[PDB]
Amino acid sequence: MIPKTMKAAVVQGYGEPLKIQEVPVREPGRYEVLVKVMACGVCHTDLHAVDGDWPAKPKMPLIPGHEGVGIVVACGPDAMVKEGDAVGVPWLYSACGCCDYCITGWETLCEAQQNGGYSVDGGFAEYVIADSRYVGHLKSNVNFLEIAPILCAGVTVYKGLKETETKPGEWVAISGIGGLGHVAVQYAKAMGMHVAAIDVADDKLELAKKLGADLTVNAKTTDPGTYLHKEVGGMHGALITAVSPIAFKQGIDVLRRKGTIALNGLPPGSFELPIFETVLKRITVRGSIVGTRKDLQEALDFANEGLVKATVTSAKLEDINDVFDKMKKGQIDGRIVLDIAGS
Amino acid sequence: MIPKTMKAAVVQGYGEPLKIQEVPVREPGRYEVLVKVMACGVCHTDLHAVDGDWPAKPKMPLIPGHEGVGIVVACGPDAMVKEGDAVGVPWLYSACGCCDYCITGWETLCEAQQNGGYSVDGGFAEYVIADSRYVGHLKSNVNFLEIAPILCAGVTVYKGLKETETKPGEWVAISGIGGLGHVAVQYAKAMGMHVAAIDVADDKLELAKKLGADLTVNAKTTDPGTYLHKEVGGMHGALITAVSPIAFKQGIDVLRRKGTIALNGLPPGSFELPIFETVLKRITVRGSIVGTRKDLQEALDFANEGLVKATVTSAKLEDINDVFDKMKKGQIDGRIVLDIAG
Amino acid sequence: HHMIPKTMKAAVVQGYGEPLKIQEVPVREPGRYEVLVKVMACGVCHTDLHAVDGDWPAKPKMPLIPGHEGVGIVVACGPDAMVKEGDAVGVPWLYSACGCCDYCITGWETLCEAQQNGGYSVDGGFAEYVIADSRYVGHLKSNVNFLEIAPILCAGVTVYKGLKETETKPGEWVAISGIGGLGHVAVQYAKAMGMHVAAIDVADDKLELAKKLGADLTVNAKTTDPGTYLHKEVGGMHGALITAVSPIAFKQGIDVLRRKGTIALNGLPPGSFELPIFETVLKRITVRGSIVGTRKDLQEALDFANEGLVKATVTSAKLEDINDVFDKMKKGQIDGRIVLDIAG
Amino acid sequence: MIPKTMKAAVVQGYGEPLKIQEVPVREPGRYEVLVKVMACGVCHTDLHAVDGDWPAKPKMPLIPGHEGVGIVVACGPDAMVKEGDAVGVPWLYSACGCCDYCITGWETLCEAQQNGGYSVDGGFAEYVIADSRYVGHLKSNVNFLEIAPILCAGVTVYKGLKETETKPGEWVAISGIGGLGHVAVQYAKAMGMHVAAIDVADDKLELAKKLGADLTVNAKTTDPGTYLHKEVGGMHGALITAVSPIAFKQGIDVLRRKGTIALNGLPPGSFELPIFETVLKRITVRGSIVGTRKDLQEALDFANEGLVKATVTSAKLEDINDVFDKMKKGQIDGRIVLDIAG
Ligand SMILES: NC(=O)c1ccc[n+]([C@@H]2O[C@H](COP(=O)([O-])OP(=O)(O)OC[C@H]3O[C@@H](n4cnc5c(N)ncnc54)[C@H](O)[C@@H]3O)[C@@H](O)[C@H]2O)c1
Ligand SMILES: NC(=O)c1ccc[n+]([C@@H]2O[C@H](COP(=O)([O-])OP(=O)(O)OC[C@H]3O[C@@H](n4cnc5c(N)ncnc54)[C@H](O)[C@@H]3O)[C@@H](O)[C@H]2O)c1
Ligand SMILES: NC(=O)c1ccc[n+]([C@@H]2O[C@H](COP(=O)([O-])OP(=O)(O)OC[C@H]3O[C@@H](n4cnc5c(N)ncnc54)[C@H](O)[C@@H]3O)[C@@H](O)[C@H]2O)c1
Ligand SMILES: NC(=O)c1ccc[n+]([C@@H]2O[C@H](COP(=O)([O-])OP(=O)(O)OC[C@H]3O[C@@H](n4cnc5c(N)ncnc54)[C@H](O)[C@@H]3O)[C@@H](O)[C@H]2O)c1
Ligand SMILES: [Cl-]
Ligand SMILES: [Cl-]
Ligand SMILES: [Cl-]
Ligand SMILES: [Cl-]
Ligand SMILES: [Zn+2]
Ligand SMILES: [Zn+2]
Ligand SMILES: [Zn+2]
Ligand SMILES: [Zn+2]
Ligand SMILES: [Zn+2]
Ligand SMILES: [Zn+2]
Ligand SMILES: [Zn+2]
Ligand SMILES: [Zn+2]
Repeated sequence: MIPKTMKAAVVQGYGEPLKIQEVPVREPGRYEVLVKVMACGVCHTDLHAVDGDWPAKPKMPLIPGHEGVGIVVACGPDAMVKEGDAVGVPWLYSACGCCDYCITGWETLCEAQQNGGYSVDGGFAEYVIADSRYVGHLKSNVNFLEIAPILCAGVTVYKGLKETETKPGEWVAISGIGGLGHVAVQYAKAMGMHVAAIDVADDKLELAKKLGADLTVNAKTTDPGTYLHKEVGGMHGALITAVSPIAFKQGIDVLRRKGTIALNGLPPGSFELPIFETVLKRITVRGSIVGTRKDLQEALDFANEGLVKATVTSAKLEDINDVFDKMKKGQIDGRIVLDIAGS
Repeated sequence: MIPKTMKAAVVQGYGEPLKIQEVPVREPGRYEVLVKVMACGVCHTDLHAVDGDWPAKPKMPLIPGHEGVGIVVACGPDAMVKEGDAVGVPWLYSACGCCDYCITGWETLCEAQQNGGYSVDGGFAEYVIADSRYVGHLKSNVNFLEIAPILCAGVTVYKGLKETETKPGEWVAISGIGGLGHVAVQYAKAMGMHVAAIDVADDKLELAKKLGADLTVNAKTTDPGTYLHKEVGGMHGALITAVSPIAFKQGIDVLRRKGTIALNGLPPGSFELPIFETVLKRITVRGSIVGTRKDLQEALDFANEGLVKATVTSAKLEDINDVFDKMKKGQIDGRIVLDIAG
Repeated sequence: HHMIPKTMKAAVVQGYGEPLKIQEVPVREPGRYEVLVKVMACGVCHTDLHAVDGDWPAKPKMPLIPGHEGVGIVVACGPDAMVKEGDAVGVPWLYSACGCCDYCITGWETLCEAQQNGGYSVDGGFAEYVIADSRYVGHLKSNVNFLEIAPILCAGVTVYKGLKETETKPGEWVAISGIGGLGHVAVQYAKAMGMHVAAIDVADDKLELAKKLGADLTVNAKTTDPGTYLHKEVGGMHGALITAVSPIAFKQGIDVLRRKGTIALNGLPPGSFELPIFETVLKRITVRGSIVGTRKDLQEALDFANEGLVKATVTSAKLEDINDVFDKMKKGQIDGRIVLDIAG
Repeated sequence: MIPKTMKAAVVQGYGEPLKIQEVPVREPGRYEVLVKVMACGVCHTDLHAVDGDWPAKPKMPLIPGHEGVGIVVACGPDAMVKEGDAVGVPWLYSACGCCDYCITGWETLCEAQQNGGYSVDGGFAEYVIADSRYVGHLKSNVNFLEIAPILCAGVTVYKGLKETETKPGEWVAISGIGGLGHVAVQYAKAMGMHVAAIDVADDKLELAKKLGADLTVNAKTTDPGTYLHKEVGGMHGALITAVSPIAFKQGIDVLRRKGTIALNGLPPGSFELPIFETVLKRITVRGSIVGTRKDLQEALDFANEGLVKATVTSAKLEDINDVFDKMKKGQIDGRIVLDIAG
């Protein structure tokens, strides 16, 4: 039984507080399913979307959220998942399937893609319309609150770690132990890497140590590049999940020669890439954008096997503005997940 | 018959004019050979050295030159080339052979390497001591003046094009059609790529068209990214050989999604890497530093087969200051090569 | 619009090894995602002969209209078709794929276990009309030469992907073994990819074709041992592509490689060949099967042809002559490719 | 301090029993060191050598052994390790350092290589001459008996696993849980792989399970391809360490589409490669031969961190003939290591 209207956190304009509104519940069309949202992780991208930080703007008005997980309650024609299935609705909400990028295994680069909680309404709501062809597939007995961050934080850093090409037994630095970074530490350990964690607050490094990091460095107390070269001779790879350009520049510093640094974090603007050093050391800098459907299933398998556990605190849908305030202040221990079915 | 003394172009202090001096000729030690220099290409790296543009500084005083080619006239013990061999003395003058990087095929990254015309004296002289294990091997009937740029300009851009991973049938942009860039156009065509050439003067683009470029862009008159995306939907790869940071940023602009841009040019400082675009488009930015001994042989084979031919103008060793002046003001058509033999 | 007849002529095999017969076959209306293509030409692939003879362990449907180098014009569209009436298209081996499995999502739709194969599991281009999945057809330029372009739809895309699968770089040596339908365009793709090319076959006329199409070395394996000759001449191959229909060519393909060489396999004779273990291990030999190409491989392969870098050697035949065509194919008497001129 | 003569296990003719002989101890020449052997692992390659199974024959007479580990007791000129260093002397005893293969990271393919205990005398002796540039470097407090198999069994399967390109979270099959296979199980788990183990005797699969295998298959009782496809849909990769051609054929059977099977085992003869299946499934078959000096250091690091521990039983040098007879009958639990210092 599906209600006619639902509660959803809606933003009207950039930088405005979100407001809980009553929205009509839509019927799914072709390929679509209607998902009853059990939980939805809060990604920093939702904050970038609310604030309009990016040159590519979201739609307005907007229901954010692309870590939404729940149960399929209605299917349109040609749906690829059935009622009762547990699914997640991620950033890569849909792709065309017939372009250069989709056909070659790079559907994350499809120029016709739609983005959940950005170009179409997302999981900050009691129900969400999803394209059944691109949802994450969850086990029926999944813990919705704990699995939610895998739909973006998890798949993103997992794909990012593959993009660094760091091998088992090599060193990777994770810079920014937030929502993305704290699961990045765990994926990297499950991939056989030694892990150095970089942040700017000691409690973030305490989280990394709990989750398996072999080294921790507070960039405000210690220059990361000098410290990691001194300790172990520099990193084979690095993954930048931080929201500050200076972390990107320091990420270059921590690499040994032929290192590869993958970029997830999306602050506005640029960082200075030192040319001489990048050339003489054969540094590779590579942007990495969420993950394909195959990346997503692989990332979920790591969580299903207990190798990756997101650190989660539940919040109510109505408190989303307080969640964004804590996020702006760096006060979140891992991820906040909205418990939408719980209250 | 080897002289005790020789003429050499020597720099004494940064930014100072070079002077032709009489310097001693050394006898080669273990693994070393003494090479009689027939020609030596003038690389912009030589200018960065004499000006001290880089944070890692050269020795001072310094004989520059790492595009030197000539004939072996004396061998130290355990030399790996013989008297009469035609050889080249490149930037990767020597490497340790036993580190992580040398063992895995990346001897260009050896942290114990020595660099010709930078950390050791180079080819701006009548004779040069070389490590016989790292010289380029030339055919006995080589044209020394024409082959000289392959020893750095050639091997560098050839390896750089490999580092872009651009495939046959894909588009590469070459930025800066100078010493490196004008042979990069030719390697790229020989590797099956379509080639877009970018520079800031029309005569550089005329050279590129002459050498096979399919598109040309004067970045001063036309935004490279806008034009190449409009014309062909953007580049699969780019190779930056230019000496200005903005060329690196415009190099990012011209790429399509999943493009890879390889960096050769070595201007001082940094360029602004746009984070959002690099992430959402899966852009790969990769530094590329000369080439291994295997890269160098491959680069020479392309030249020997007539697929790549450097555009060369000779100058006398005493004219090196005039050469650098033309280089600073961008008036060299391809490469200058010092005709040290005659 | 186009006046589509209720029946058409098609070359049909009723049982394995039997001669094909021109039959009056009903013309089908396209369903969802489907289009009806009026066939202008269809290349004859040796796979069509393996299909008619039932050579393979995975059997075709029977009865069967062969042909997966069919090219023509769309004359009818089903619902949700992805090409429109009047478009020039080709109907390849990879007739359709699921689009949502592990292989489809990761760039390997040629490995889709739910794929259908043109002229094998579904009726193909040996007919005046063919039903196609509009999502997987090759896209041709409106002014294409249908007879000349047809082999790119399988011979061309296959060897192009195969050459990529060898990982042979510009300036390196590749050997092409079997200068037939696939091999004679493989020579040209390899040259356009900057490779030096050695051609191997067992009849001098095939090596004459390879030389005329750009091969740098030729060897008749009956005249000269290929491995010894190519190691003597240039020190062995960095890569090899086996397009031959005889297992001994696969064994000799191993011989021609230098250390760290990669040999990609296209040819599909029944049975196996002997892989020498000691040699393969000590030399780090890589043997890699290669199966047609993705939609992206196909567009790339067609781009080489459109630019004049690859030109199939083609002789026209009538649909009614298909049995003589197969006879010539069995005796090794085809100079490159035979293409059925169906429109004329 | 160093004797003029030593005991060594020597084979005089193919298939003959080895005899313990008194042989002179040699002085190390240039680049060479003399190693006092603490232990030496027994590799099936040693048995292939003694029996002359391979078309490339060893030197005769021969001291086998290329898992020898010990202490440097004397250095020739230009030695790269010092007296007192703990080292191992592997299959890749020396390489040229200047060919196509050495320069590109593939020194295991060097056509000028010498092979320890095959083309030069090896570790089945109280002392062994080694090339100081190619020895494995061991920690001073190493357990010599337990580390010895890493010098060939360990580095070989570690490199072989890299050659399969199996990723963390994917399935690899290890075929043959012997000297190589039982450490292959451990490297694969440390590389994040799920592991299926295949052999022809239940005790070999018990060893695999104790060392971390997730699935085991007795190929004599159960078809591996049928079982592994039914259980998990086939393997992303396979590593063949077995000594019988049928294991190679069955290794093909267990792969899913786009699987890669790497070959370590070196039985004489060939195996039947099914052409249709290899093509339609895009199967990659890849030979893999020991590992480079970098591979070797990486493999030792896994052992030093406790992620890989060889299953070892000590034997005396005089027992080598019964060790080979146990090897022929498949009765070795992992590796036998000659305890030479004891
Ligand atoms: N590329 C992708 O596919 C993708 C996907 C999801 C999120 N993101 C982006 O990743 C970024 C992080 O997202 P999140 O949800 O993890 O955010 P978050 O707010 O949970 O955590 C950010 C972390 O960065 C740390 N940090 C700040 N300055 C730092 C510095 N100088 N050095 C090191 N660490 C520093 C903070 O202490 C904090 O731990 C955002 O920009 C988001 O938009 C990208
Ligand atoms: N990485 C390596 O291995 C390596 C090897 C050799 C040289 N280099 C470096 O490469 C650079 C080029 O060397 P060269 O000898 O070819 O120099 P060069 O002086 O011959 O040519 C430089 C070229 O850049 C062009 N250029 C300048 N501003 C430009 C802009 N905004 N956009 C595009 N093109 C622009 C100039 O017109 C000129 O054609 C130097 O920094 C040199 O040190 C690096
Ligand atoms: N893997 C794929 O994707 C794919 C695609 C298309 C075709 N094929 C297969 O490729 C094979 C060839 O097809 P085709 O259409 O080119 O056939 P074809 O009959 O036109 O040519 C076969 C060629 O092999 C030569 N040959 C025969 N014995 C030889 C030997 N011992 N050594 C070297 N060459 C020898 C013949 O002389 C002839 O030139 C067939 O088995 C076909 O089914 C595979
Ligand atoms: N390629 C290399 O670099 C390299 C290095 C070292 C050794 N090797 C070779 O690897 C092989 C094995 O060496 P080892 O020391 O481990 O030998 P081993 O005798 O210790 O082990 C061989 C194992 O194979 C098993 N086996 C036999 N028949 C089998 C079958 N049908 N299926 C599966 N398993 C089967 C046996 O039960 C035994 O467990 C030898 O041929 C040796 O020469 C190669
Ligand atoms: Cl799940
Ligand atoms: Cl030359
Ligand atoms: Cl076309
Ligand atoms: Cl050790
Ligand atoms: Zn997100
Ligand atoms: Zn798309
Ligand atoms: Zn080195
Ligand atoms: Zn230079
Ligand atoms: Zn599929
Ligand atoms: Zn075909
Ligand atoms: Zn061994
Ligand atoms: Zn060598």
